[PDB]
Amino acid sequence: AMARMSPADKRKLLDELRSIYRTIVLEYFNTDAKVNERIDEFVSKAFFADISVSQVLEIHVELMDTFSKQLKLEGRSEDILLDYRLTLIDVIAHLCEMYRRSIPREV
Amino acid sequence: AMARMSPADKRKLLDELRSIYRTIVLEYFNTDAKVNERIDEFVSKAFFADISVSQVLEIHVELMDTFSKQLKLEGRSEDILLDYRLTLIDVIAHLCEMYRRSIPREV
Repeated sequence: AMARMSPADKRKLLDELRSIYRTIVLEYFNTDAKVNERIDEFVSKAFFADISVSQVLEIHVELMDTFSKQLKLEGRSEDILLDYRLTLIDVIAHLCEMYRRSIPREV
Repeated sequence: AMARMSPADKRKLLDELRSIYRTIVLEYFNTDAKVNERIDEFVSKAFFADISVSQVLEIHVELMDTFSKQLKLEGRSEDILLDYRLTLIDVIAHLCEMYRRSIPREV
């Protein structure tokens, strides 16, 4: 019997996005890390899992929230976390770039 | 003779985006203003003029820059201008939402 999928999988999918996304922000200012491949998966899952842009915004909020607790520990400054706005926007802008490229003129 | 178009038109097109976008931010926190129709034109021009997301980011930077000079005059606080990050992201997220909806499964 069992047989139970539910949207939870989509949520689990989001969990990975936070981990994957988290790596982006971590490797976004990297030097040789393969962010593009990393960003690709994010771009693919968001695209693959029919994900709304708002969902990513939340993952950011959640991340910025989680990191908020982090920076305080790092004794550092939120200035760094605060500059991630560029990254978060870049991430959604990246997948979005893929949507435009996936349009075979519908006229 | 004359005959001279050049990409300048695309630039002029961007000029309107700043004015249009500017109205969004202005009417974004409105009460009954027809932002949706306004956002639509923005979403259409960006889509119509094959515009990259980065271009809008610049329009924001430019706007945030211009407004920076403004808030100082308003004696108010950049906190308001600072919260526009949500709006700027919403704008690009809006047009992008239109790209996803314009995909007739290419498989």
